[PDB]
Amino acid sequence: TVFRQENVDDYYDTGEELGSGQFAVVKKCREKSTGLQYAAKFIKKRRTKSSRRGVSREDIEREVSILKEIQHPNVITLHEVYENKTDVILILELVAGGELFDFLAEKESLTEEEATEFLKQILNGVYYLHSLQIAHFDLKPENIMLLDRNVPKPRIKIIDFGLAHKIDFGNEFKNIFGTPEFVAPEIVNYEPLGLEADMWSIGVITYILLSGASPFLGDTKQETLANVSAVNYEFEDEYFSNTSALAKDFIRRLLVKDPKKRMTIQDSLQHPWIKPPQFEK
Ligand SMILES: [Cl-]
Repeated sequence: TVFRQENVDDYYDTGEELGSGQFAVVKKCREKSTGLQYAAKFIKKRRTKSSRRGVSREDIEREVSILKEIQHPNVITLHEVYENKTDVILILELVAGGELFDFLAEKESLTEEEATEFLKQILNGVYYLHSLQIAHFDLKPENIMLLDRNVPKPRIKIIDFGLAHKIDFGNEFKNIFGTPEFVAPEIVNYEPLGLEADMWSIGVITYILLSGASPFLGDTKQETLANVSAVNYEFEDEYFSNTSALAKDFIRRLLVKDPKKRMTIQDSLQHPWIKPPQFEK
């Protein structure tokens, strides 16, 4: 599939950089014809078929076609796509309040209600995605952004569909591996993956929201991955002493090694607490 090949600078002006990754940089931008603001994500293309640098066209097209499907308050909206010899440029909805990662770092310690307010929105977004058989495969605080960080209950959107896949056969067996702290055991063990992996990541996020600590983090990536595979985590009393038993129950039912025994997104919404690359160089 071909994208718009006109120079993006003829149609947009760019400003502040919002994110910078391995082979993707995000710049705030403004469409000249409307004055509307967006986030332009520049994805580096691969220069040769056998290269390890850049993103394969197959991977770029997958991200774009998934983004084209989705429209929901808790996920970003893709506006248009440009390309040139070096990059594919995705013009995405601007989420101006920053990453949840930074909000948590700057604020520190979310009450149980504040955690549940964020979590309910994440669950609603993932319910939408999973209903569409889309696995995100990279859920973590850095991939959730706030619309406005200066309100008591910030609204959020899930971003970064670079690892997302359609799961039309119940599982996928590809080169899929996210951030060690957040990946499920089946990712660590290179086993087929499905929607269940996202539910594990939600368990990790919930643990972090409530405590400010990461459940499986070791001093090296290999130790984190080993901890994940062994389900080597516990609720530290110093961080969880005023956290309800029902919140712990929720987490416990998500941080389950066997994907078939883990709560699904629908289970998570009915749970009583809620119901109304991977290598060191
Ligand atoms: Cl993104």
